[PDB]
Amino acid sequence: SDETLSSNPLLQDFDFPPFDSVDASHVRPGIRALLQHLEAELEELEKSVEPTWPKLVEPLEKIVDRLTVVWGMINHLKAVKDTPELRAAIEDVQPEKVKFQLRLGQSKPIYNAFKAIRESPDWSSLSEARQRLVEAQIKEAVLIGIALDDEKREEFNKIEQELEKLSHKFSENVLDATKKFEKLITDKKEIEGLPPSALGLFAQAAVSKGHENATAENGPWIITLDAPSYLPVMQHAKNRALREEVYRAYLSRASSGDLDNTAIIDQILKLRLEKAKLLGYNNYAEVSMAMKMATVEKAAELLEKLRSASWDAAVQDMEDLKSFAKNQGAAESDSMTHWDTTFWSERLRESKYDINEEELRPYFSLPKVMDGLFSLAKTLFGIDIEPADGLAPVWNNDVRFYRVKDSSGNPIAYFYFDPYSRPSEKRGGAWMDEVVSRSRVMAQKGSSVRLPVAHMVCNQTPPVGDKPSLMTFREVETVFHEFGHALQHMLTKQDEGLVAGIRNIEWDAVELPSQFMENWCYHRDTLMSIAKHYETGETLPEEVYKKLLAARTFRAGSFSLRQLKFASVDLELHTKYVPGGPESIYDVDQRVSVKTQVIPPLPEDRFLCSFSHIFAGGYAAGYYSYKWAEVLSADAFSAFEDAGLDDIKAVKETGQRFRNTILALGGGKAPLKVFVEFRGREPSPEPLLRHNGLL
Ligand SMILES: [Cl-]
Ligand code: NA
Ligand SMILES: [Zn+2]
Repeated sequence: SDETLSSNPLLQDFDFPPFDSVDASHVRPGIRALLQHLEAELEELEKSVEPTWPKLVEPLEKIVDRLTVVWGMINHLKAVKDTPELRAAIEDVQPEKVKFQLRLGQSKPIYNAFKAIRESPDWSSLSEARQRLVEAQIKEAVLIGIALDDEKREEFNKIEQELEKLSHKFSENVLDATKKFEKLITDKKEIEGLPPSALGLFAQAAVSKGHENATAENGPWIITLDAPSYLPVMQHAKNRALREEVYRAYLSRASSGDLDNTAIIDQILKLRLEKAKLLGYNNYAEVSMAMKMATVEKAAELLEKLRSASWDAAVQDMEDLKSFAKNQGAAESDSMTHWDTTFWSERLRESKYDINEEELRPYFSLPKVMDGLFSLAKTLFGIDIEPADGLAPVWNNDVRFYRVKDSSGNPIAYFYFDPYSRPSEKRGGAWMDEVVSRSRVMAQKGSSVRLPVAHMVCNQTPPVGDKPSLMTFREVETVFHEFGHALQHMLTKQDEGLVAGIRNIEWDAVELPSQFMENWCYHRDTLMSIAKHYETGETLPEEVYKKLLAARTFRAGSFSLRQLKFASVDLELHTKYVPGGPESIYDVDQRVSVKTQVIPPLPEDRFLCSFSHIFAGGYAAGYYSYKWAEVLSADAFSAFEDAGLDDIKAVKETGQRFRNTILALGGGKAPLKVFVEFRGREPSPEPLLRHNGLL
């Protein structure tokens, strides 16, 4: 009670979202008031509409922007600060929000004005960015069913409504399943082989479930399914029965009982196919491809090319594991299973390259990783990044906030970073999200542009007691990856808000700058700038750097095949699979797996039930987007190799070109063209193969 509706934080004008003052109780009133105001604005827009920027595109952006920013902030809070009250609130307003998105998207007065712009006799004189914007709006309106008669339209809107609901449900079941599993270890024997770091984590966990005397050394241990817990078990637990139990629990998350995602998946695929037919396509993959660089055929070709290049290496990887385990006298070497792979891969990796993950950890502290990352961004792209904590409200005390400046000391962008695993309330994985776009229209009166703001979110090993977060090499690459996305959002030079940043970039190109950044983790100057012992300040020894380098291509065939399995199963489920029939999604999984993994999945494998990328994310008939863009990213990196990675002048010159093409142009130019503008030619898959030793 107590406060006026008009004082609701979601309804105020703000520079940075009020992330510290918004909670579940604000959502129904704020969102319902907002939608009433936006309906009225849309009516005014339709009434005055003309095929010009001031009468069409500017008032449209003002409507889309407000919805995107406010809904975006609520969805962000659901992903990092989930509560039952926030879920119920979002579920109660989500249909009204979707209804409004459909109303807006299906506006005939807006659509007809965009067609009149496209049909103008001097179209060729309109700027490329504005051409891209108009073409995108026309194509998007058709994809949201504007061409359908009123009865088919009704059916389309009902499908859209149900898909939004199922996707939210899918992600809640995954969070809930990951949260639910807790394994209390009391007998020190069962945990044999877990390193100190993991021990320190499962004991810190132990405390907050009761058992308050618990220590790393001795006191009891709770094992969970979030990655920083699950992975060390699979890499290190000498107890094979514990590996098998943790594996089977991980593999069956959200696949039975109240959290089952199976029927949700079945319903999602059914509806996706109905939608495709309403729009005149054969299957949903064709719908997905309408907005992508690829076609189903071209995507399939690339996957099959990479698969062919990876297969013999993957077979040899399996034989190498068997040989190694057998030479250790391990009884399971005669019948290696999925719960042995990670474990023996890590033993092999240790023996073959003489590197121990646990001993590397002191050299990879988050504060030093961030310092080195920012120093690299300065070198490549000319920007200065500094902490600005206090400037923007945040949702948790671990959240960092930074200001990005150009060479003259002028702010050009900001970002938040929420770095640590928090499985009680925070979605798994790692991602980047937009907060606000760079926009001329949304600028304050008297200033030329609203500066862009991004989110970076990771789920890395938390700090243990008082020390900083100590990371694995994989966690470092993940930070670089998400930073790559943030840079494309933040460094954009488009002021046309609807094509700025990452907007309107064909989805199979959005993984270009993120994967590109990961290459620099192996660049000597970059790695050495980061790798300072957290207590001691001593730089990582040269010979250790050399072993890290040698280990880069370890099991590249198997890692490649794993990604190709994910991409192929996605494509297959959205092309040939017909839901409702005798064949289950798990049968599809088995069939596709015959050519994309060296041994079959267990019959009890339910990895699909956690595959949020394609059931609660932007990658439906799109998971291949990672590999498609990795070809581009690898080849982009080879431009630096060509120029000379040992020549700081050449590195800065090439970096500036990258900054002024891939990072600057947003979706205001076709991605193949932006790439050619940077590279000097069309892309080749040779760099990607060479980098991973798969030529
Ligand atoms: Cl309509
Ligand atoms: Na396409
Ligand atoms: Zn990414």
